[PDB]
Amino acid sequence: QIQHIAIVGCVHGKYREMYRQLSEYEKSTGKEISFVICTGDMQTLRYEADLVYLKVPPKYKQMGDFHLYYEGKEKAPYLTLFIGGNAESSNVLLHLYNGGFVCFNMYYLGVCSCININGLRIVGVSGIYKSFDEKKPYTYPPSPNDVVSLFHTRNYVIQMLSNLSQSSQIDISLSHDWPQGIVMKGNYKQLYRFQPGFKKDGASLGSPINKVILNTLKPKYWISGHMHCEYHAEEGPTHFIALGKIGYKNAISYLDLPLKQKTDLEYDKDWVCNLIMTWPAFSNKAQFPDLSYSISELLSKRTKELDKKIIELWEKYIGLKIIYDSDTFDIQFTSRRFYIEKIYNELNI
RNA sequence: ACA
Ligand SMILES: [Fe+2]
Ligand SMILES: [O-]
Ligand SMILES: [Zn+2]
Repeated sequence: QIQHIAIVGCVHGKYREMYRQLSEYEKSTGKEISFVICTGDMQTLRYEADLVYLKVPPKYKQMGDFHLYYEGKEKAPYLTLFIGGNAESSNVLLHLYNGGFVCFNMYYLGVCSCININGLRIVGVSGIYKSFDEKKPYTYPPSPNDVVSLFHTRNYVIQMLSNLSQSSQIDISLSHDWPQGIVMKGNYKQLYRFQPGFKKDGASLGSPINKVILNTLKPKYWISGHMHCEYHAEEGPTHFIALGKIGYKNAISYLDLPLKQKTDLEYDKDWVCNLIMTWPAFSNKAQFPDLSYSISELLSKRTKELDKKIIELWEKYIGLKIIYDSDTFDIQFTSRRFYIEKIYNELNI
């Protein structure tokens, strides 16, 4: 029994073209797509006003296709899980920093998170690395003065994700830019013949944040995009795969993984516990996280009986199943934070 | 389409 998982590189607002090429895969091969994974640059602009938050050169200031799906004029045929890249409607993703559906069958994993589906544990890391913004907190509500910084990966995601491989392994991990140094772990001489600009960066190419997470979690697969080219490498037990952008080949590949059981999209229990136990660092809605707290220290308070109480309370107020919510993203920001605060306060710690 |  096999599940077929589609992995997609940069979309850049060409959703109808992506789904057309996914639909033709099913009709030409006869295989069924379980769900779709996207590595970022989604450009989930609801309407014209969201163009302010799209940090791209002037020639790429385009609405794209997402608004057709947001308005219900188009319907995504497959469940699509994605992270954020550097070309995003960054205000939308900040409202959904704890993850959420931007529209039917399109689920944003948030700034970072782990999810469950078909017996798999999938980790996502949004954004691209810039050293001068890795210590910067998020300010809320989103402001046009932060269009240049909202998509930069923060350092604190390392401490948020480092313990996720204690109970069981991670099957798939998602990042937009490559883990730093991974370029040297494949056929880099061939990559340089096709992308001569990558050679000057050497082993420093990519994100050091994603390098640390890869070495810590060591998932079965690490999938990245951003660089608009095909690449594959092996970092110990981890299969690295990079994908191009929609409109060109090597933008979509397919993982054929064993299917232990078919299961709906669910929150990862270990991630849910991390989310609740770090609430004090995120309790100030106007600026988070407050790194006067130590994320590691907050997470060191996890116990077996506390984790059991959190899942019981999470299932009560939110539920283990990740279900579609059509409230406006500012309402979902407040709603999800309301129940994280409520669960934490009922733990009495 | 890093900036
Ligand atoms: Fe990108
Ligand atoms: O990209
Ligand atoms: Zn791209």
